[PDB]
Amino acid sequence: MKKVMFVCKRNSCRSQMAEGFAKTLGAGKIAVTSCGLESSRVHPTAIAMMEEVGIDISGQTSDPIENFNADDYDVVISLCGCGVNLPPEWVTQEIFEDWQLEDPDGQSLEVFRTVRGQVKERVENLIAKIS
Repeated sequence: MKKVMFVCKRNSCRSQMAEGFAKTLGAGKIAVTSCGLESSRVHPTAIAMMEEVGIDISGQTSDPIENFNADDYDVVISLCGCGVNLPPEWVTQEIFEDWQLEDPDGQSLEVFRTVRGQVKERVENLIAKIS
């Protein structure tokens, strides 16, 4: 068992789906948390798009990187869409990755599904390495 932590720009989307897939598919293999370098609120279409696959993220909302502990998360992931490099301990992990996906907020549910499938596949490929 190792820990994974997701960063997004305002923690509204991507990162929250990454916790959604990892908490389901990595259940008992890993432990997971979602955050961002800024905070807003969870995007309500994100929950609807995880409910298409029977996964619940409604108990999550946005939380800031500044309250969290990068030193304990064995892995840290960035999902910001460029403009972000995490200069502190947020890149001194056992593994760090950056998943530069599309931005579904104000797009269409096919664009949310297009992002969701990529967030899922990066998580399934990661948890099998760090279990």
